[PDB]
Amino acid sequence: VTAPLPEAVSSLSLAPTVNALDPWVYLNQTEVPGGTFTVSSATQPGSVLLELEISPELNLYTSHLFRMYAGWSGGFSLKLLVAGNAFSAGKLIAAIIPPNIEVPNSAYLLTGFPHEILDFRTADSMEIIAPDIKNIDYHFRGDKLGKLVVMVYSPLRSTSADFEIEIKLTSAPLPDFKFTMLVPPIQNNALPIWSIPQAPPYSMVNPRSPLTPVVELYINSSYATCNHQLGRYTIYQGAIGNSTFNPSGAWTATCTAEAGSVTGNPNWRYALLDLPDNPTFDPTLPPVPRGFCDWGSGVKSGNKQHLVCFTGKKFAGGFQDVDAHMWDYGDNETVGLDNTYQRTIYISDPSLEKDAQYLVIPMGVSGAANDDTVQVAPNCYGSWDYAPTVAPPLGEQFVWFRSQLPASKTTTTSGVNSVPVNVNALMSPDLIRSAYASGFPLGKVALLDYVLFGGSVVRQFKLYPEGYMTANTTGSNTGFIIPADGYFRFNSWVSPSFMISSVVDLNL
Amino acid sequence: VTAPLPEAVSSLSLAPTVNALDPWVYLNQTEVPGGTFTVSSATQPGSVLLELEISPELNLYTSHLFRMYAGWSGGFSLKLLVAGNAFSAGKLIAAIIPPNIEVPNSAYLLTGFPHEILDFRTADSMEIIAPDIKNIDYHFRGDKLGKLVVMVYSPLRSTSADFEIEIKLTSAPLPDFKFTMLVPPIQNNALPIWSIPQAPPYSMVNPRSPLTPVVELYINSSYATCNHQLGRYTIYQGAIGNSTFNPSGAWTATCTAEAGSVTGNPNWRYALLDLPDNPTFDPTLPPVPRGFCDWGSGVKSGNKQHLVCFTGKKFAGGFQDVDAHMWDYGDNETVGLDNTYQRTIYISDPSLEKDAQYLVIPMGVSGAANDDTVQVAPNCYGSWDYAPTVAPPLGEQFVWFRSQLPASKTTTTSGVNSVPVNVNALMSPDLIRSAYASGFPLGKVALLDYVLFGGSVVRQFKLYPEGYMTANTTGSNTGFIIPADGYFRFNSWVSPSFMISSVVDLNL
Amino acid sequence: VTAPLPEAVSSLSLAPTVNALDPWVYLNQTEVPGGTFTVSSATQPGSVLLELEISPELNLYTSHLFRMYAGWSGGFSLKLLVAGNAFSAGKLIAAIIPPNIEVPNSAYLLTGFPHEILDFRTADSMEIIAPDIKNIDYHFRGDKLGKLVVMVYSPLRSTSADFEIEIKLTSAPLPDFKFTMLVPPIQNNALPIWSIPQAPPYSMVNPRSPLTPVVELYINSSYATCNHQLGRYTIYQGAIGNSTFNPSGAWTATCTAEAGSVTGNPNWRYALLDLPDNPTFDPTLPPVPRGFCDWGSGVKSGNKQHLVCFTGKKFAGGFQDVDAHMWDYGDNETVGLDNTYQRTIYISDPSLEKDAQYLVIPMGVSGAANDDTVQVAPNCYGSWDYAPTVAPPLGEQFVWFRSQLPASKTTTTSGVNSVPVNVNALMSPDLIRSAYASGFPLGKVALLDYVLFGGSVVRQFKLYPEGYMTANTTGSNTGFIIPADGYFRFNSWVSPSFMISSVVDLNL
Amino acid sequence: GAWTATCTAEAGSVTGNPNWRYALLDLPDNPTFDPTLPPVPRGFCDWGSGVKSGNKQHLVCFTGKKFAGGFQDVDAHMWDYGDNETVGLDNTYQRTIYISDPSLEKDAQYLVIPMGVSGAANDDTVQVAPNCYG
Amino acid sequence: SWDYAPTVAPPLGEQFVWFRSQLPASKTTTTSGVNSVPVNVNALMSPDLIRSAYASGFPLGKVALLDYVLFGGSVVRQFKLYPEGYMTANTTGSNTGFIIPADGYFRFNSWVSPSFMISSVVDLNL
Repeated sequence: VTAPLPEAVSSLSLAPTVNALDPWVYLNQTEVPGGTFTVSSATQPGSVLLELEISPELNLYTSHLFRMYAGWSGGFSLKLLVAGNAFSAGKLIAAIIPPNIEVPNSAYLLTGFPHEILDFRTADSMEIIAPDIKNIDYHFRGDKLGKLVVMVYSPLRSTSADFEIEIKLTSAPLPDFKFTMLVPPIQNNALPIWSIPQAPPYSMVNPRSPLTPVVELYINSSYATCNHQLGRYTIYQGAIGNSTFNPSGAWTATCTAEAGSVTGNPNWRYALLDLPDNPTFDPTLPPVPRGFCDWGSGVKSGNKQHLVCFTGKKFAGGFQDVDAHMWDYGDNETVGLDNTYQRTIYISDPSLEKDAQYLVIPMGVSGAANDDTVQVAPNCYGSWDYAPTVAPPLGEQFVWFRSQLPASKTTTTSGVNSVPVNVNALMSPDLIRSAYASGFPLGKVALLDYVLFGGSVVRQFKLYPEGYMTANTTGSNTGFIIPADGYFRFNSWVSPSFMISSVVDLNL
Repeated sequence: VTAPLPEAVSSLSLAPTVNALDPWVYLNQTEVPGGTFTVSSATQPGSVLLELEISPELNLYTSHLFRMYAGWSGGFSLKLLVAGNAFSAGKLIAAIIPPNIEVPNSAYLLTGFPHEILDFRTADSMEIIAPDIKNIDYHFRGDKLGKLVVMVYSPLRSTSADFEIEIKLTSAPLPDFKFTMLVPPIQNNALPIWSIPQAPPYSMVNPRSPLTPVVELYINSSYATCNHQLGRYTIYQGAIGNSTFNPSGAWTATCTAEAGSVTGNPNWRYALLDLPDNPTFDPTLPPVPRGFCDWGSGVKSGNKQHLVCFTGKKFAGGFQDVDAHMWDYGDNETVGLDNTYQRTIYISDPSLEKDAQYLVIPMGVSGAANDDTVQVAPNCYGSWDYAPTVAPPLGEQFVWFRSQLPASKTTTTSGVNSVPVNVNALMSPDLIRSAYASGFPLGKVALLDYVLFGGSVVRQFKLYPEGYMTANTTGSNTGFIIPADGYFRFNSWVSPSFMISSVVDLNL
Repeated sequence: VTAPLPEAVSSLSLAPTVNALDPWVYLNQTEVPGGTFTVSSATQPGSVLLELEISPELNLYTSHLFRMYAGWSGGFSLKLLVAGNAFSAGKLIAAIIPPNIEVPNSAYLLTGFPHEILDFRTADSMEIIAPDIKNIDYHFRGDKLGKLVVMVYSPLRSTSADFEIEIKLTSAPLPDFKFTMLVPPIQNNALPIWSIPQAPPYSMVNPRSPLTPVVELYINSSYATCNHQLGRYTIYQGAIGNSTFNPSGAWTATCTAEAGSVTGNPNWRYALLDLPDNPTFDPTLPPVPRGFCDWGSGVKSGNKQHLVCFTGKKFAGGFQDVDAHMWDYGDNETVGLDNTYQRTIYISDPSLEKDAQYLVIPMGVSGAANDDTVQVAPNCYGSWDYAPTVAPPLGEQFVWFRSQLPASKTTTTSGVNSVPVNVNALMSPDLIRSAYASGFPLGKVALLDYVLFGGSVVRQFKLYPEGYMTANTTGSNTGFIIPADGYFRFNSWVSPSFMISSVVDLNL
Repeated sequence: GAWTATCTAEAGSVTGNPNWRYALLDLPDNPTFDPTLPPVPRGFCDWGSGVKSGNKQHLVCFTGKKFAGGFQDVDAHMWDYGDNETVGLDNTYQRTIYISDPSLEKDAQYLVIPMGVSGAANDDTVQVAPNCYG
Repeated sequence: SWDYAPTVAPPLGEQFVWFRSQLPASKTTTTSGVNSVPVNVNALMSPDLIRSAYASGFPLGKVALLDYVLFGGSVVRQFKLYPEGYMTANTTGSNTGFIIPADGYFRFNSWVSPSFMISSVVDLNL
């Protein structure tokens, strides 16, 4: 047992009611909800592996109990479960950072705090006292709290074949831990256990193609980034970018004429998408109708690939002569309009008269368009809140929701022709629903089991709070097949640096 | 003494661990989940108003604790809160029913049980001790339990004021209540408090029209019934009928045309809808693709109204010449094929040659069809489990998610012309998705607050577990309007016969 | 026990000085400032009727003491006085919300908090102990405090008597209440009791007509809204819009004429109003001189009605040939210039040569203009902070300070001829000047008694902090008359939704 | 590093001065031209040229046109903020400026390096920066 | 609605073991016949061995691990018998048409979970 910083029992003379815990909760060491992380030979020294707020969320039982209490006090006893080996050597630093103190980014500064050196040879079953640092009698909710920071002090080197050390924190509240002021169990602390509803992926809507069911989970080695503005959801503020919770209802939009015809291609006539949610033309608001298509065609393209939509003239209570026209974003001559997620679009049709309002229902792509072209969304500019570009941690690849858009063949001069194309989305809104219904632990990542074939095959994915799933993969593959008939099972909360033990073999 | 049956304190000698409670849980009283019901002169004599099992679910705090524990023992102290005035001439009897004893339907017989009788005019809570009647040391989950039964001892005869009397129950565990065998806090029982994610109704998909957003909550006195196969979601057995959790992804279907036509005219070529999920054509399985359109046309109505869909020849990799055509169910003469939710349809075009697949995207309703025709779905007759026809309780009306279908006007003779029409959905899957994560208490109905204009106007609905919401109405209306920009708030769990205090006046 | 949450007595070990109270302050009970609200069947379900922070402001005596002291500690004992009769079928719940806990909108959730439930029919005060929930030794000013929240546990369902139920709170400090650190008795918090100087309304200046005395308090059902820039004074941010505390001194303005006229006729020479307080012409700053006239003329109304002002050539040291001329805002055709509160005006005379300053003294209204036209002020569109358009709560009507403008008749052709008209002011600065010295409690509305004929007739108004007074009215009237020779008396602080008992019958 | 800026040329000139061709400064940090963001490039010249003094004083900048991979025909030209007359945007720190030369053609990109004052400007008039609005 | 035998499949990684019999053909030389063709018939499970299992019964819920002894000891094949009435074996390869002699006899080894992996894996590739 080592205590870097002494525990001060906080009397609790000012507490209205001192609510004692079940005495058996003190005697049972329970895995920390989120205190699971992996050290590998590729882990850079001085990298933070675990940031834990010293709070009732360090223990499963206390995390569940905290939803009924307005206050708390007392520290925790932490036990290291280090699945080490006989061949690896390395150091870990576990520092106690008092509240209102910023966490440093280097081990040199981190050794200034009260800390303990953890050597993988003898770190197993070592007890860490997590003190409750406060100048007040008991904590309320939302107060600043001390941190537990675990950093790589010496990189994990092995005298033999490389092994990844898996470390799990196990906790038990110290006997001085107490709760105060019973309140209804609807408090804001995230549930220690997240119960994902039993629902297969193929029953979820594809945000970037609502009309087409998702028939596959897709992994590509070449999709190192995602810049989509559709199918972007977060635990904190829900739908972000241009995403919506009803992709099908927000798929159709309308545009108005401009009296312009594109410099170079007379048949291409511009259009200005109307913004019912942005009628004041606010630059800080999305310059695109909510949930509108964000498919990509390319840069300085148009003679070889476009987007295909159903276009009609609204006359009265409906639309006139809806036919598959051929459209694209912006102009084709300037950066900032071409390949830009903004208001201006052009539709290839000779008859687009003054100030008329035209229905737009994107349906596919034409010409030399490819899966890679539609994968990359058009860029976003301006001060409006758009979804940032995201990338998976090295060694992990995004898991996509893949759909099969059918082509549209025309045998006449009316309408255009489309090419079959696959469209991928980061996340369906259906999975995130219960996720932000229950919430995520601060800074933690949901580890999900994708149960397949009734349990014989189980894939493990990391669901980040930013709204994407990554999978630990080996080798390279331009496309990986994963059945969409399985379902997601919640495994545990892990740090974002955690490495999934089960690795998908891409080169199969 | 307010304890008709004394508490039998269990020694808990067989309990592996005796887990004490927070001592303040005993001292404070809490509302009983699902302990709300109403009485009036219209209450049927001999009816049981409330059957409550004596369990940790009686109290919010004990219910939250019980998820952590395998076993429990001890009784509860209950208080009856009767909201009546000096005109409420009647008597209420609350009785404790031991396990394995049938509940009689006479208060005169209930007097034989340990009971208390309270007047509706009393403004003071009536306290009743609910002992834990058991022949075992402590309870596990799924045991026979004693029941609290509340009946009308003396009927309400005062006709001057026929107002509903809301009655609440409020409970606290007895000092001998204990828990045993700390376990992970995950359970199948419904959470006492359900939290809707505050998603506005217009952000919810319309199951019967995925492409069009919900713009309205709809009240119609004339409907009074619903026989739909889309938008039918139950809390217990999930989506029922032909409903889908991804209505947009299952909206499109495919059919095969055979050499034939309706006997009336040859233009209506017979098409046979294919069943990807029912390839064996089993009668016990649905005869239509999952999530396919269930709009109604009428009886023998093919000569004056139809449905309009986007259809095209299934070429290689896509579809050929997708244009708006005219279609309906079965044929126009025989029953049940006309107005029947089954596999055979006809497409109003001569181009269907034979044995060829054709896309079907229902988007139409044309001719003399109106809201009433599309409201009544085609009938079901097969041995498959179709969604039953449901009706609201007397004095209550369905509230519908309403969407506006734009017309498909055509000047050229290539396509068909449709008529604007409104389509109603019994329930959106987005609302029920939150309910699945929480679940409903058995035999209980969620009372929901629908707040509008920042809380200035609050509409109250009852969300039945069968998958519909209802509200009290006065008078009759042909399309009462409720804005869809509010958000749903959970009020409490109420009995299915609960009469909502707030009334929607339809004569405005 | 009437103490759901026990008092935690602070040792006050950290207090530099512990200052005892008058022992008789504990023993006597006093009305809570701002602890008055009403309920009825029209109360929206889930609404919070009163949020009271547990502070020395709960009691008049302790509030007066607290101005002398830097710190305080200890709780309060509160009594609920419900003014209901035997027909009031309902339940009220008062709950203690610990600091940093959000307030739920369900009584069923409120039962989880330390609470008490009382019936509306009880004629006895319900006592609730309000503990001082704190994790610190004692409170300073500006700390998070526990809150008393009162909600409707059971809605009022008895429709026979739909009378408002006034509910009062009365408090006394608990015996452990203490003060610390004697300080000079000057504070920014509002005084619990406001004393109007009894100045009669006719002694108050009319902001929209300084030269004419207020002769009437005006009720008009048809107005129901107010968009004015004069007479707009708020308790918090002082005078808003273009209002001034010295309306007479800011009434006159100056304009510069340019070579131009309205396209219709050349007699309406354009004049550009100068901005002494906005010489940089900043859009975020007002486009009119402070306190300038905001009477309305209409839309395109220049051909039939105008405004009349005293104007003259600005000579050296004074003004040349000051005579009554005709003027209006903007021009007569475009929007927004006509009926727009902005900088450009026209003067109906040919004598304006160019680039010359001219006095402007609005005193007119001529042509077909009436009370209704002058009531509706010109609109505002700029980025400057204009006074928002306010409306009274439903069932309540504005009361206006009314003045009579005498006509300016001319027999000679030198001057213009006006029409008598009445002008209303939302609020006189004289009344609000007293309120500034005292201030309003946050989220509270001053209920004022307007006594007439030596106290025989008392009219009750609600002075909102936004700067208007309202009264309950039955029926509709086109100019109900209230004498202006009374004086205002402060009754109490009430919630903004408080329903005044005394009703002004407009159908007389 | 921020002293140099580029402007976009548009048709039209200040009334009465056909050679005072209108120019529109580029905003690399404000591509959508949000009013919350500055309507000028960071660190651009804020020298004063008088209230309405285009007739008697101006600002001097080196002006060229970016032919390809650089600017060509860079020479000292005559420029000022706003367009005279309207106080809303003249003597103001807004986006729009004018450059006093006829050869300017639209819509080309032009280099601007403010380097001096020409007509009658003294220390006092350059001391007072143009007003800022918004 | 009648209670027909549900369609069953072996858990992934192991295949069914069938009782195979050779059905002879019925040739005809006159016009009174139909001239049948040789064919093999496979059945999931013989009734009598399940009957033998009825007397003892299966522990709930476990599957029986059976040793199939060939010609006095080695080689001993190892199968799993499920209570639903089918018998499986871990396999490597495809070998559509693998043959195991029917001269052996079954010998009970132990009770195992349905998800148990048989240590003895038969190599399909001949």
